[PDB]
Amino acid sequence: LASYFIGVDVGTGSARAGVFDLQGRMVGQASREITMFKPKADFVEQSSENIWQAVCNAVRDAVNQADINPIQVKGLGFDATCSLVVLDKEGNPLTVSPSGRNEQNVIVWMDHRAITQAERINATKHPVLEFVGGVISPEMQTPKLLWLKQHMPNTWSNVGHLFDLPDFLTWRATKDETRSLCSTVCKWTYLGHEDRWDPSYVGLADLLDNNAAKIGATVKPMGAPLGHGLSQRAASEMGLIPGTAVSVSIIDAHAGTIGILGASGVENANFDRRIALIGGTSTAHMAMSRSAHFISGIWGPYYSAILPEYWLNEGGQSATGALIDHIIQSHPCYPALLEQAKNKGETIYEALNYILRQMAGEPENIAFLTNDIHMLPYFHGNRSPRANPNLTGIITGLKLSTTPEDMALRYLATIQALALGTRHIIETMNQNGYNIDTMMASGGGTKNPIFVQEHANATGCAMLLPEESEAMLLGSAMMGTVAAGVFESLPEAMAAMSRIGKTVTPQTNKIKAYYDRKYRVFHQMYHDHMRYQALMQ
Repeated sequence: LASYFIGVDVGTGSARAGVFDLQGRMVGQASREITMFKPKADFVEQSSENIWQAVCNAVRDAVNQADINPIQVKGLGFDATCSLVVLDKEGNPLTVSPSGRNEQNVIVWMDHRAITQAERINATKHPVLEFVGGVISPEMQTPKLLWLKQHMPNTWSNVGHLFDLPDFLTWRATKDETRSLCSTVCKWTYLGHEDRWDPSYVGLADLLDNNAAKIGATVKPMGAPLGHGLSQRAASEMGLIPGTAVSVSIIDAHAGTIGILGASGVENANFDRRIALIGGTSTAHMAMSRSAHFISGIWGPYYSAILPEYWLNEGGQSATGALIDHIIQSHPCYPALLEQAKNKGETIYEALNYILRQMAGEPENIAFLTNDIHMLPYFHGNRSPRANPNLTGIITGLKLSTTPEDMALRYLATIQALALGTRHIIETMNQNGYNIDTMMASGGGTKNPIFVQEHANATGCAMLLPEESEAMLLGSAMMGTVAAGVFESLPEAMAAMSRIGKTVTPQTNKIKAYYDRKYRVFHQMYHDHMRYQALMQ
């Protein structure tokens, strides 16, 4: 009878579940919001218990909407943000917060409390650092563990488990404490090529104690089955069958890569020329090679972090969809425009795109609208390729005017700034072993025609959109098929369960030259920022 597979994806704001058939088509889906806590600037927290319930509720819902018998679900995969879950000796939520509330036991990925620690770690120039592009980010795990040790010794003395969020999800579902290569290698300095933690690697030697206690010391590749399927409790909690295969966990951006990067063309995907652009709240820029490439300001090279025998170079932008939405929803004209959008059966993006079109006189003139309006998009710092979490945003060409036209121009400027940041990342990869001329893109941005076309225009790269845009849900379900033994490797699941839905190419030379000039201003703004800093010193 028909088999189905479930992908679960816990993002920044919400946990999603998706039910997929063997073709990779989505037959059921659901979402559940998750609580966020912001004690003070730079602090961002969540709750593991709250996350797990959102997951279980979302899954029961997606199954019920697919209208299938739970006996039909053969596998699950779990993916999550690279956030830090903290549990005590008995395994319950243990506080990580200035609030002191144990409910707040998750340090979200975007949290920047540990900038100072990252600086300290970086000062050591220890060997494991070359695999994070030479500069460790406060957003990664070990700087946050160094932060916990120093500020909250109370919590530190009572810790039993330290889980990357996806490994937490997987543990709660199977009891297996086995950790993934993805999360450990990318965010914990585990050596994928030497298959071991580096003892020499900072003031966290105690984590190495009891061999395999707090941080885990059994590590496997994605697609390998965990424990013996869903525990009876977890199964009960999600409305599924005990023993259902569960894959080793994976980080969200990385799930999205499995979900789209392997799509055949129309002819094997060619990684030398194809980058994964995994969008959402933030964006990951994923490229893989058989050879190691060390690249300043880009994480990796990470051996076997996604695909066996591939080195992953991972860049990113910390605020992409989050920046666009901030710029949109921050504007005084937002509520009124949204109201007319609904009246016309439109999204706010469609309403803004309409304004752009009208202002431009012709669609091909839209990009020029921001000739005198520029943005440096480093609102939450820059991850790649500058690797500096202290950078901030700049907008120019501001006027007293508060109209839907102003709002639309600033929205466009935001889109182009993000596209130019993407160009910077791509150019950096092409300077370090790649020949990227194509982006496989996922995320909600890909439903916005102007987002997509200007990314193609600014970068000079074709934009390929998947048939199924929910790339992270799909990727995690694909892992499920591999743990259930329905496909023998990720590569073949990727091939059978994902395909191209749309190809959008760069437009004219005039438009390209415009972006070349915008790109000069983009780079100049960074140097101007550094000069202001110098002058103030």
